[PDB]
Amino acid sequence: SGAIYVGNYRVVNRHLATHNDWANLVWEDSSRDLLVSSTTAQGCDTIARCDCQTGVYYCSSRRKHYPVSFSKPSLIFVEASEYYPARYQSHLMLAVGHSEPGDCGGILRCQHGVVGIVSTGGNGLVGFADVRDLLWLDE
Ligand SMILES: NC(=O)[C@H]1CCCN(C(=O)[C@H]2CCc3snnc32)C1
Ligand SMILES: [Zn+2]
Repeated sequence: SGAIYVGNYRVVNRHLATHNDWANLVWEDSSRDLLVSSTTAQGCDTIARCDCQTGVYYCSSRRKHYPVSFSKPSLIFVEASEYYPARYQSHLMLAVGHSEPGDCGGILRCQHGVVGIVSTGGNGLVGFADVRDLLWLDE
């Protein structure tokens, strides 16, 4: 589990969104595994607006932040699970790292701010849904 809290927005994995998220919906995209809802309180996270391919992510199944190198946001094939049919997820970045079911929502960050959230795992790989192109999160 986990979210990004920027401005009056809450960014979560679409597959983990709650009823309150759906009832206060701003934007959602199943192909990216992202959903954004509105919040009453202002958040403290800032979004990175950069070209980094190195950063650090939080892994809840290890209680640890790991440094990683990650690929550029791309259209990647993700294996069928109980949340999605085998398919192509867009704006996804891959790294080598531990990610097990329960780790989605952990933040990936660089020196500029939040880059994205854990969206996939398995095989010693971790996939991150990028948010750096969502410029409207800053307004
Ligand atoms: N964004 C997605 O399509 C994810 C939906 C939630 C489930 N996804 C995963 O990657 C899960 C299922 C297989 C394993 S092993 N460690 N994590 C996972 C895929
Ligand atoms: Zn950066």
